[PDB]
Amino acid sequence: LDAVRKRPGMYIGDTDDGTGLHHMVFEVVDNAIDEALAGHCKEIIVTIHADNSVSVQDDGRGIPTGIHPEEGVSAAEVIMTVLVGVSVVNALSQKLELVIQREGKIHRQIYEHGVPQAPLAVTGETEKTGTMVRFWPSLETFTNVTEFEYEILAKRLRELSFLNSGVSIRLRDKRDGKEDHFHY
Ligand SMILES: Oc1ccc(Oc2ccccc2)cc1
Ligand SMILES: Nc1nc2ccccc2[nH]1
Repeated sequence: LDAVRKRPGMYIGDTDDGTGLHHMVFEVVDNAIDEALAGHCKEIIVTIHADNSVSVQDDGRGIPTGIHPEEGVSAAEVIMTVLVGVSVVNALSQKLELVIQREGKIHRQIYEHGVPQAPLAVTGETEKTGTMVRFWPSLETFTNVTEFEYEILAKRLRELSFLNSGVSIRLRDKRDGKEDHFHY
């Protein structure tokens, strides 16, 4: 991921005017919509947390967790660490936490600046399926505009709900309680 770290704006967009900051969310949402479309209930939830991290979750099948035969690490870690996709978001997040519910197990992993802190690990049992990512944009990269703007996210999620009919998209702001539900 060092090519991304060297020139973040070439991958995510302008890192000073808020463009790249909000594109971080959109790249994660792209992956969440993919996952939601492959499951039964087809809902994603985008949450702006009070510490200006964002989480994105889906109720799909779960990102695959088995060891990648050539890379020698979990498939999830391959997606997160091989190069626009969520690997760029990971590289530019001072922290990124993920949870995958799949085949009866809960799997968790934490990254800092794209670096895995331990291998993907089973932490418990579950009867649910789906994926969640919460990320803290790196304040070493994103300057000036560092806080998420609710309406910038809402405008894009609204567009996506028309294009991805039948996918339910909820947006929640824990800073001021504002919420929306886009479903076409
Ligand atoms: O709801 C989501 C959020 C992020 C997603 O992308 C991922 C990529 C690799 C591992 C985990 C997640 C997939 C689904
Ligand atoms: N603070 C900080 N910034 C980093 C960038 C790349 C890898 C590790 C890092 N720790």
